[PDB]
Amino acid sequence: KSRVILAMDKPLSYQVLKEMENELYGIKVGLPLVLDLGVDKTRELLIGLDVEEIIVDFKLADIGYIMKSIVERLSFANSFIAHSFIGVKGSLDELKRYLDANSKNLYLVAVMSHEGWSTLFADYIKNVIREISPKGIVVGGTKLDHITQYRRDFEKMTIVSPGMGSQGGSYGDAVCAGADYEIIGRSIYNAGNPLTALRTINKIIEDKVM
Amino acid sequence: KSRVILAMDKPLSYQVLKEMENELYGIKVGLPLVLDLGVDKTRELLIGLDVEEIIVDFKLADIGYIMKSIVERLSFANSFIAHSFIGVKGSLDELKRYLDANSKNLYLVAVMSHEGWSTLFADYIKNVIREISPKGIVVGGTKLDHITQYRRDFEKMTIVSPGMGSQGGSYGDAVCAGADYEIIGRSIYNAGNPLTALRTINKIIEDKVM
Repeated sequence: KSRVILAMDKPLSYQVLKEMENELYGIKVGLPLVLDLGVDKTRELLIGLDVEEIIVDFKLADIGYIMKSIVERLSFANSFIAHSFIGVKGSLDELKRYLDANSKNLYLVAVMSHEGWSTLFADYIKNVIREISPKGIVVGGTKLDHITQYRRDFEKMTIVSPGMGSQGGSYGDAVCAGADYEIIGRSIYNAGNPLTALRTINKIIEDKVM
Repeated sequence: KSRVILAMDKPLSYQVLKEMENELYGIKVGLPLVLDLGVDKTRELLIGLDVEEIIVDFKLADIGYIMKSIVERLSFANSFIAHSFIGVKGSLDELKRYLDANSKNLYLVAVMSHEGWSTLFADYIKNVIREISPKGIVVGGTKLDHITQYRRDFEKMTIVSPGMGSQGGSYGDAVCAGADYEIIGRSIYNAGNPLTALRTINKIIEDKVM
């Protein structure tokens, strides 16, 4: 089975997604897509797809009232990504209660892949993650050391890792470091043949994993 | 002149906004609105309005490529709010270059109003703000001490302060502490008569300011 989550930050056709459906673990929908296609067209695009997870990633980072106002308009999603750094009281606690009541999963951003991401607040972020107890956490694919350490610190958590391909991540390295799934965007959706690239990347990963 | 920025996180009619136009400094457009009305309807709503600033607040917090992909679909806006905590290299630096080239202002989130917002990284966030040199910064209206201190640390910056009304901020207290404008949402858009409430709040503020 595939370990890839498609970061659909540019539109792909419905027919393409239907082939990918059984060769992806999930699809991660971002603001760039929702602003390109619009909300209605975005929902239509995702309807028939049989993937384990439809994740909405608007990198949620506001007070609870606002984060809840956002996600209630995105009920087609199974899961949602929010930032850990915003903290618990009056922000993530309120969102967690909401998602729990509405049968949605929460993934929290722990480490990002760009150089500008500060390492300085790992302890704070880990504490936030411990209090909230999300389904999963996002640990950057350029940040292999942190993936292994987060895997150590959170053995039962789903770990998802973006930054594979364009941002530097060599396919399968994040999974080998301890991630469950790799989030891949441009490497697929900007390829000549997105399905072919997904199949090639899947092959690379299942070789590395083994 | 008004010191109020309307946080339009729920739809208000075009006619209402036209009266407010000369009694607001700006209007802050969020994800809740864009997801409620949709993108096209949101743009239409904002077209004729004569306010100093149309600010889009999606609390931007991603890598540069993604933040740029978001804001280029929101060109109706004069200004954009992003989080400081995401850092500079490969995130805010790339967004700043983009906004500069496209004649847009950047406001960075420095302190939020909820209890869960950590105070621990004030130095890091201030450093990020110093490197980027945004038009403005967002300093929570419940966090009066921080407003005065940020005003001290950044004398020339525009300081905008949400959290007035529902979240606790007593109208005008943020301006008196050193903020330029107060961001107000529910107090206005959930009032029986939103125009009447804006006028009353404006009166309260111009009394306090004096």
